[PDB]
Amino acid sequence: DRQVGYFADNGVGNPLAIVQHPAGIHKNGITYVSYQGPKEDPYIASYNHQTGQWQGPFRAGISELGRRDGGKKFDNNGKPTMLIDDEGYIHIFYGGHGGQASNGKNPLGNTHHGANKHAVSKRPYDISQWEDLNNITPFGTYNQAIKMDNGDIYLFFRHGAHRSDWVYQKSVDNGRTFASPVSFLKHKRRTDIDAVDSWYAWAGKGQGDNIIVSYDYHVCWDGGAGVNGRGHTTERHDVYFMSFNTKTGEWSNVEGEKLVLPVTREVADEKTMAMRTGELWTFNGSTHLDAQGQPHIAINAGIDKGAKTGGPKQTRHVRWNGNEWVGGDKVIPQYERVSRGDFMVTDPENIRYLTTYNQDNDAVLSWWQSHDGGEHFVEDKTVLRKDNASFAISAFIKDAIPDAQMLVAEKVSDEGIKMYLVGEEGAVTRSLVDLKTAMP
Ligand SMILES: C[C@@H]1O[C@@H](O)[C@H](O)[C@H](OS(=O)(=O)O)[C@H]1O[C@@H]1O[C@H](C(=O)O)[C@@H](O[C@@H]2O[C@@H](C)[C@H](O[C@@H]3OC(C(=O)O)=C[C@H](O)[C@H]3O)[C@@H](OS(=O)(=O)O)[C@H]2O)[C@H](O)[C@H]1O
Ligand SMILES: [Cl-]
Ligand SMILES: [K+]
Ligand SMILES: [Zn+2]
Repeated sequence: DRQVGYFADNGVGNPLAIVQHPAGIHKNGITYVSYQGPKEDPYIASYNHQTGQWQGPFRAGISELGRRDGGKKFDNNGKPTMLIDDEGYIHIFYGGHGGQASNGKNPLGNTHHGANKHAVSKRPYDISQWEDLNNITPFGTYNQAIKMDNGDIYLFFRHGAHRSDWVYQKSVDNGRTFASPVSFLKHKRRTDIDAVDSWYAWAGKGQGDNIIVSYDYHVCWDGGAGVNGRGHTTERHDVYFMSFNTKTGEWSNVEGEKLVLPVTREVADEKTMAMRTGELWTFNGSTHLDAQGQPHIAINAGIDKGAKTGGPKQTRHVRWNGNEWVGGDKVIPQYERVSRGDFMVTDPENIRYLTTYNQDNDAVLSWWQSHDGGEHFVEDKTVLRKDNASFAISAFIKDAIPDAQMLVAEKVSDEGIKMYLVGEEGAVTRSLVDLKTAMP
């Protein structure tokens, strides 16, 4: 037997992403981790930090996205999101890419395929057996699950495919019943161009009873519209910020001005814009408050090179300094390829990304540190590096301890993808004999 760096070897497509978060959660010395496995089904494992023993991975549910007739080989937009409720049941949200006509008429957007799903562990703190609840709307993409101190659960998602509002559904009974969706970002026809307002949001905990939300805007072009009829692309621009007080129900911008829901593009441009990116195309990151309560934002952006996705995009850091939004500088200086990363912030000046990037054909995951509020980052220790690969990463694990902070997927082909749990220094190893016994 020997220790290997990966805890599973069956990921497919993009098995992780920052937008489906938490992908893993730490509680009482156990780190729970989830990712997308064969047929895009959600898999979950756990690591017991005191005993050194892994459990799983176990399949938590059955995704429609892995059983489509044709189309893209892997969809990936329904990789799993995790939450542990106040009774210890583990919830997995997964499988949605906006539903389809068989689920009903989507009242808050359009559809594509794959009904959004909700599984729960049969017993508290036991990841081995699962049951379907599917008590949320099937018209969902991009699950983001937040539990407040009183146990209330907010599930944020897009209520359909591109041309849909973003919403949350709230549960006060540990995820067993959800209230109807509440729209907080509006999709609608533009009155100036042949496009629909569309959005991508990242919601996470703020301080107290606040939830904070960063988002970029998608210019959702009609077919044949746009410059020289380029049609529908992934064109996205800019980044915005607002806050949600879960005690009062009210939303506000960084200055505390209250917003009427759902927020339209026109109000967002007036009230919640954080950083314009000009002609640069964006891919959203995440947001976190510093120790003075001021929001920091990771936003990826890059030059449009004419591709359907524009071109490669690099992570940039933005922050509220108490009076104005500042920043926009790249985390990795002079880098022009693809980078992604999540960050931690303490004092407003002190920001650390764990970021992935490529050097030649190799994948790198390393820490980058700023002490000047995000204008300059310097690379510190490398946590994982793999030749002839690229990394998909999770957001930082909820309540992470130093040994287990982020999940990584070593993309080589689009199946058989090795899955890693990494900490300050490197991977949380698993016995190979144990892994082979457990797989799948
Ligand atoms: C649901 C949409 O239905 C139709 O309108 C159409 O098929 C559309 O495709 S599109 O014209 O290319 O936009 C469908 O949209 C896809 O699903 C997503 C959605 O918003 O519904 C989108 O995916 C996000 O953005 C992608 C760029 C990303 O894809 C990864 O990253 C890149 C890249 O940066 O070049 C390329 C690969 O597609 C993939 O590695 C998605 O990530 S995921 O983990 O694969 O899910 C996701 O973040 C997007 O609009 C379409 O892919
Ligand atoms: Cl990119
Ligand atoms: K990502
Ligand atoms: Zn679109």
